[PDB]
Amino acid sequence: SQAVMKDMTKNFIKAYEVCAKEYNLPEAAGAEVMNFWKEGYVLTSREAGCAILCLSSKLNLLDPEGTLHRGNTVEFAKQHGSDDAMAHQLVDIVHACEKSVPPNEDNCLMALGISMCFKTEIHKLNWAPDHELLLEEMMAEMKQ
Repeated sequence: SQAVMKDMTKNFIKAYEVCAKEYNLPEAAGAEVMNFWKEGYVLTSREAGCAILCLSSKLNLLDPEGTLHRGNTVEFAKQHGSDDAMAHQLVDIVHACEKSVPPNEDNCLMALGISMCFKTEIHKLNWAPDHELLLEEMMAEMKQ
């Protein structure tokens, strides 16, 4: 199971509208979160980070320490047909992602940084379903 990684992102934004109302984010935040699906052009904004941050606290599918809980990761993924081993490895690359994303003072900014690099890590392992997307991220690095 690989396509499940994308469906799991859609499942996480299923409560997006509820969360936008909670954190009182502008409508622009919705567009900024979806702008990350654009290819090579990926913006960063505090509002996009706060949307991700609020969803994780809305459901608390994390350890109370604010670290990704392994059980919640495999369970939330299995709702869309994951393999547990694949979903468990996603928690391991979140630790690797800390090298690429040092902490940020604002929790929204840290949330967004880790969220982008979470894809970059699975892309560099070549394990992601979108081979042309991971290939482009590595080619764009060579283009500059």
